[PDB]
Amino acid sequence: MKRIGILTSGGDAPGMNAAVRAVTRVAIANGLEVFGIRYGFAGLVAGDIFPLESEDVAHLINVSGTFLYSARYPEFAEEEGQLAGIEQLKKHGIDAVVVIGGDGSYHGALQLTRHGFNSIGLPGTIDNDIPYTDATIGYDTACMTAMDAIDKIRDTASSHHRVFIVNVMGRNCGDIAMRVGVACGADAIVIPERPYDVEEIANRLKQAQESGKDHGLVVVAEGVMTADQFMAELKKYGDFDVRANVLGHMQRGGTPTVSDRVLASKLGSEAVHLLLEGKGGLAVGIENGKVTSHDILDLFDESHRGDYDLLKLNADLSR
Amino acid sequence: MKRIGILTSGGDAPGMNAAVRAVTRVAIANGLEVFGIRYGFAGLVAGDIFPLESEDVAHLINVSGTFLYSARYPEFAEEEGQLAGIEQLKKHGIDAVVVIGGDGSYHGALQLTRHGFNSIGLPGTIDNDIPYTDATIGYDTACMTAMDAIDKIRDTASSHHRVFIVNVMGRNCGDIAMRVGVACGADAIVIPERPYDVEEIANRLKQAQESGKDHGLVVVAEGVMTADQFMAELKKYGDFDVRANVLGHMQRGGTPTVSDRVLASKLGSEAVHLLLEGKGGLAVGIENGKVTSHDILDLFDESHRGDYDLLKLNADLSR
Amino acid sequence: MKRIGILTSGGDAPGMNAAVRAVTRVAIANGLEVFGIRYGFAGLVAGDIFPLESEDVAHLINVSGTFLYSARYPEFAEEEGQLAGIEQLKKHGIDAVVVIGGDGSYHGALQLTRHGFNSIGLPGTIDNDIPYTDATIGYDTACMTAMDAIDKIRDTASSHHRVFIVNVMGRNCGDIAMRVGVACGADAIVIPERPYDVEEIANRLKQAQESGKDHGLVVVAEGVMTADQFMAELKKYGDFDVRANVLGHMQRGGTPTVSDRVLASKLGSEAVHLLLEGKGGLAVGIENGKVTSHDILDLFDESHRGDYDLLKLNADLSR
Amino acid sequence: MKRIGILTSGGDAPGMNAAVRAVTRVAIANGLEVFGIRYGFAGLVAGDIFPLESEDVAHLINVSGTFLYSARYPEFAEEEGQLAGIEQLKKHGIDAVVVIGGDGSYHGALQLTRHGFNSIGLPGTIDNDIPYTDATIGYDTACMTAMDAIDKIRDTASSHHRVFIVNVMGRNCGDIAMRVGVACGADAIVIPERPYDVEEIANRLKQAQESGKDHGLVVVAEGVMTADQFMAELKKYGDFDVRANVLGHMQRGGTPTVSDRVLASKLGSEAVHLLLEGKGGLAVGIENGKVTSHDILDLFDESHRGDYDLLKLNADLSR
Repeated sequence: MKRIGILTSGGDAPGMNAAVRAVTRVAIANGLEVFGIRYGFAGLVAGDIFPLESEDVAHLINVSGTFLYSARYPEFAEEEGQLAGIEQLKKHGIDAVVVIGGDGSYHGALQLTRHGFNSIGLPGTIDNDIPYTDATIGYDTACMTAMDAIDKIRDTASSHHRVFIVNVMGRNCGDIAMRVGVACGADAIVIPERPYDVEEIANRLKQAQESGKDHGLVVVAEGVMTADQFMAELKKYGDFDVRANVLGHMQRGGTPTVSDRVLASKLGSEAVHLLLEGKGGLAVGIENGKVTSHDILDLFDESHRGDYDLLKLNADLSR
Repeated sequence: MKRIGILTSGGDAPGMNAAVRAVTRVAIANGLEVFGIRYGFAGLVAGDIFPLESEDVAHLINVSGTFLYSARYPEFAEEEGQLAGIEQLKKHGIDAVVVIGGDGSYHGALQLTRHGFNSIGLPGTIDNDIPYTDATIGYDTACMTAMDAIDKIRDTASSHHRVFIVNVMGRNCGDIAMRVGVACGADAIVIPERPYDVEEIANRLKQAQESGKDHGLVVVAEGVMTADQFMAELKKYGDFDVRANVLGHMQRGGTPTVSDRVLASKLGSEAVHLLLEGKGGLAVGIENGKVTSHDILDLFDESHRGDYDLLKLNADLSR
Repeated sequence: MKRIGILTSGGDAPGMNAAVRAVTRVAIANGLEVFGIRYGFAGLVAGDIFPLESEDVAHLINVSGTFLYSARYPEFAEEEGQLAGIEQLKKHGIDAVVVIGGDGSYHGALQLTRHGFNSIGLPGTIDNDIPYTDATIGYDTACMTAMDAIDKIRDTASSHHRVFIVNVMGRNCGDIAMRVGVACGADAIVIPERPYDVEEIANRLKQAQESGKDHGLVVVAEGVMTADQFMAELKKYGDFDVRANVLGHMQRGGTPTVSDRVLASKLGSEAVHLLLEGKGGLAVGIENGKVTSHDILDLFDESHRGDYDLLKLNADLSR
Repeated sequence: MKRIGILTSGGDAPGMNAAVRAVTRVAIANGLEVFGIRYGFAGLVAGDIFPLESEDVAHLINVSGTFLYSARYPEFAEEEGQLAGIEQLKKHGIDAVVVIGGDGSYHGALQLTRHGFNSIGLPGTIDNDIPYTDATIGYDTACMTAMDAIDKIRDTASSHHRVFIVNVMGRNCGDIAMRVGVACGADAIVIPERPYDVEEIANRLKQAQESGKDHGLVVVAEGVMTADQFMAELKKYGDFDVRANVLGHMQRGGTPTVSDRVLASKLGSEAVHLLLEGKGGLAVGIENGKVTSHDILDLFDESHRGDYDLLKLNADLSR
């Protein structure tokens, strides 16, 4: 193995750039040549591939987004795109690929591996929705973005004795909602993985109101329903002074946190090392607070488990 | 004059607390006793009035919201509420009132003044929509809140070559939209005070796309239409890769900026000084970069003028 | 057990308030009465003890510092202070105490336990210098504070092709320095736990300069030497364009991060639960990414192990 | 006039990039060709001059520092460097120059103008120390950087009933200190332009202590003395629980605020317009809240006047 490729795929996340940096620099420290692949698997098929020198990854560690760009490509799942991407890989002498993205992009890493181009999946997504990892790159930053936004909501809610219903991101995963909900002392948190009871939430808010609390907050994972939809259901059970906000795509951006930058650096390094020892078809992540890797095949049979105990904890904390 | 009251009215804004602090401390430095009035004119009528000692305004300068609370009161405009509030004022020996709020609350300051309780209006609102002032307390902070959020939107937009349509607050005023739009290099800014042309905006975005720009941004004042509504109109004129976000009530909260804290302190001090020299029925603000005051009556005949030249400037800057 | 006390001891840290909140609310949810103890063990001896109602811990989760205050007390280690504190405990009917602080305060938790007042140590310190825990409350926030500050240093360094030597906090622990160093792409990191070589660092900086890098950064744990002292040594080995900054006590403050707020909430809850099951003399923390507890006695025989592999990682990343 | 040059000179400041952007885009909108000049007057003499296309100023508005770099050049004041820079200007067909920097760099703009290359000075410095302007680009951001840092200091000070002495930047100007001091409720502010009295400050702190205040803060402009030096003098007049911090070069960096980005955009545009109407030897800035320009010669006879009334205001606010 002499040359490696890097691509970012799926929805961008803060810290992707730190991962590209880490892969590039650890690879160059081990005698490898590095190539950037733009627009994910889309540019792979198009042949948007270029040499990445060590100097080319300067001033990136603190930068959000992906400087390589990301773009969706359905035909890469099919043999048409596979072969076209592979021909492009061969054209540039690339032997192996690091794929930075969500578990969706891991499919492409596996297909590449099966065609003789060993590949590693690296978790870059805000959602933390990948099996066998407790963290994905971008997740901590999204949580901070949402927390800071909801802190501001709590300021205005408190001045006015208002209840807010707030959508956070997550896709079909409730991890952002639970973590941000606890961090922002939400009265209730509503997620796809665990049952919720609108009437019970209404009762919580009523009791809090009676106890003199000057604000209310329900954090609703976007995967359940919109804030507007939840607010409408809530209003059936009581007369509340309530507003609904949807935080939106700000959760995908911003300079990556200390945790995201370090996580991206650890995982990028691990990916290169796995490749150096002749491994492929692996996804790297965090288990039991340490860096681990698994066959991508094994992830496709499993589901992400979030920290659902946070709901029980917040049940005590919300008064 | 021996005793003064303070109330916050209308939608809260970052820096209201710094204003209460400034009024309280400058009044106490001049031998006056100070009383807090909770829930704006609502608590005035209810008699929610208490002594504010100098120690009671510690640890407030950096705190968002209003610790006195704000709450709407229609009946205070009428003679029913006026007399009830006045009786409450007399009950606590209060001679004068500082009213911190939007130009809507200035009505109450004037009515109070007409009844022998000299009052000063102090501009506390994020919207910057008050005649004869170039700044209101909360405006700079809202602009920062919106800028930081839209910076994050620009990060994710750029990774994906996406156009974003983004609503910012302002009520019926375009000041936030223009200032934030320029600060975030929006392709176009859409405000209530000046005509806009969806087809022309579409042409801007098309040209930018052709020139290789990797993101688009239209900042739409909430006073024009929703981001969803603008996006729908835009899609008529071209096929864009576009999303729509509404920033929401986060713009009302957050720790006040250096400018908001200093502005609140200057204006609070000015209010007390005006009262000391036996003035009433005045609103304080900023003109030609300095602190000024005007008869509240004069504001009711005028309209806020924003810096519309920013649209012409941004016309050159957006490529 | 019917009544519990809470105190914060040692240097304050962001998230202490979230811990008091979590202890108070989880205790009240389990039928316990809660009492605040001000000024750590100092106020314990003075008898500065008061009832903490559930409403009294509202609007605290996002607040830095400790609202109970912290203050040093040498005589509490001695039997004089112990007995005096115990008499005060008995005076208020308190059966058990949660001690939020550094491993130094754990001594007091143990002494209390030995006198029939079961106590739990909870790690509140920015330094992450406690045995058997991978995280202390305040650590993530300090890391963010330092990262954000050093990002700004990197901006100005880059405009001017300057090298910066920067002290971060940590006491005698290098954890902040390593984590922040990696997050800010330092050319070198200098810590008390592992050898460093000024000449080698000078060589790194020289090579980087030759390669066209427009900034330099050495992160020096305060536990090694001052930035001024390091800069002086560095200047012996080369002629550098260099400045030295000491970040200072800002690292101790600021609103706690999402991780610190959740960590404080988990650990506060765990402390209450341990007490409910009749345990005492335990310190709670994080091992293998999960909440654990250990006999305080066992910590006194051990040393904190930091993630020193970060130095090897950063060796590759720094070019 | 067909071609214009842009350079940044002196200490960098957040918003310089927004100014380069604004100059470049407004110039291109008016049919001019634009050239970047690197390393200030140093690269001008070296001939580090290149074409700046409109696309080349994308993704700069939010970026700190100067992407063109800044670097000191003594010989440009002399006729040796002047002629060499001029020959370089002629080599690239450049007719006029926008100089972004401190009033020190304005000397170079004037010399250029005298040699037939009309030039405009644009205020880029954090210090706000330029005659005939109430604001310089970078000033608001530095104030925010210092405010946010000192807020954190106030958190830790309050937990411990500590007094902090804190140096902020400013060079020989007290503007940052006064503005930040008021914004952070300093007990006292110490600046070069107005007398201070250490004994009186000590008395303030003593009285505050007696009144139950849980923190102290003295903001000392770096132009007076170091925080260490002030603390030493203070300790003569009383026994205080005191620490000293120097904020340092973080004040020079960070993403520019909404005000700095808009200010840079207005002033950059104004510079281009002045050049278009055949003007030269002018410095642009803010007076009476509006954009103005003056002969550079006139600035050399005047001194910056800061808002010293803030000291009298803070005298009332500090209790």
